[PDB]
Amino acid sequence: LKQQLQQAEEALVAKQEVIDKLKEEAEQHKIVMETVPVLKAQADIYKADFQAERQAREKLAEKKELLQEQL
Amino acid sequence: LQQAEEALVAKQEVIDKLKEEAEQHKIVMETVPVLKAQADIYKADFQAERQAREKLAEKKELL
Repeated sequence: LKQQLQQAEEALVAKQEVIDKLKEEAEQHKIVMETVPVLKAQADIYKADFQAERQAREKLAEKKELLQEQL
Repeated sequence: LQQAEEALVAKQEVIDKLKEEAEQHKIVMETVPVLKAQADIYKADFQAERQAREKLAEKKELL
């Protein structure tokens, strides 16, 4: 008469291993979707730093290509 | 068997919660690597210009 509280007890602890499998394996999935907002801010400032360098060479290509016209 | 058969029906819920809620968290993570390749190319495009904007500020002394 003990083939159920002996059957379920091994399955009730075999499930605590999957609510544990997915428990911590979910705090993993968190730390990642938390690098997306920052990973965008990085792309943004670099895109921005870059455009400042794009235009900071198109203003130093006018006052330089010119001096090779008057020498 | 009545506090257990109430957990192989109860803990089959939280494993379905953390089942779906996890397929969700998988879609974002898909993009993360592309989001890195963007940061990388911009960091690099910027570094290209950062340096080119310098080698071109090298010929301001001569002219």
